[PDB]
Amino acid sequence: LTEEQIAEFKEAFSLFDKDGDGTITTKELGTVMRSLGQNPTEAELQDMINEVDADGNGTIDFPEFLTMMARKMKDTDSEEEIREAFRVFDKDGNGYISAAELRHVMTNLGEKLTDEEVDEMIREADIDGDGQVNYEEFVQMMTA
Ligand SMILES: Clc1ccc(C(c2ccc(Cl)cc2)[n+]2ccn(C[C@H](OCc3ccc(Cl)cc3Cl)c3ccc(Cl)cc3Cl)c2)cc1
Ligand SMILES: Clc1ccc(C(c2ccc(Cl)cc2)[n+]2ccn(C[C@H](OCc3ccc(Cl)cc3Cl)c3ccc(Cl)cc3Cl)c2)cc1
Ligand SMILES: [Ca+2]
Ligand SMILES: [Ca+2]
Ligand SMILES: [Ca+2]
Ligand SMILES: [Ca+2]
Repeated sequence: LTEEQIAEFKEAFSLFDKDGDGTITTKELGTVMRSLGQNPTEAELQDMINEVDADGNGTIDFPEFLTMMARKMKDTDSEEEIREAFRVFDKDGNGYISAAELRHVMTNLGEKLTDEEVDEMIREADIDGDGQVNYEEFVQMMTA
């Protein structure tokens, strides 16, 4: 386990934890999912959270979030949701996520990232070196 993998999980947690209180609620999960073209019901949001909510408190904290990711890395069923996430980042549908597309999507998600931070994200996910993130590279970024 490296500092960087922790920092990537932390970056992902803060994207869902909109108010920074340390827990992800159904409302925060719901607003992030709608920003990615989804429309989950109140019942689906509660069921999604209950699957990963180890205690009964109804919200996801940082350890639960990490356990959620470790289970999903062992269970290779969630390809569909990664494909659906790819569709939102790849705005023009050409098979590549450009830095401009990532910048636009992160700004939509209420994220104040510098242009260098956006570039860093593209470069870290980029495997072939073309300066863009194709589907295969997006999968590897999501699943490690
Ligand atoms: Cl060991 C390990 C470490 C990290 C990951 C993933 C990840 C993906 C989704 C979730 Cl819910 C949690 C973690 N990961 C890689 C990078 N980022 C930060 C990343 O941001 C970097 C990024 C790079 C390239 C591209 Cl094209 C998009 C993004 Cl968002 C990001 C990805 C997905 C979401 Cl929903 C939120 C975030 Cl902040 C997280 C997986 C395994
Ligand atoms: Cl943007 C996004 C975020 C997560 C996923 C997948 C996933 C699956 C395997 C691996 Cl190794 C990495 C990621 N995943 C992980 C967890 N959930 C369940 C649920 O996913 C909801 C979801 C579905 C589709 C899309 Cl496009 C986005 C989301 Cl957030 C969820 C996500 C985040 C939190 Cl904080 C809590 C939950 Cl319960 C899905 C796909 C797209
Ligand atoms: Ca919160
Ligand atoms: Ca909890
Ligand atoms: Ca594109
Ligand atoms: Ca590439």
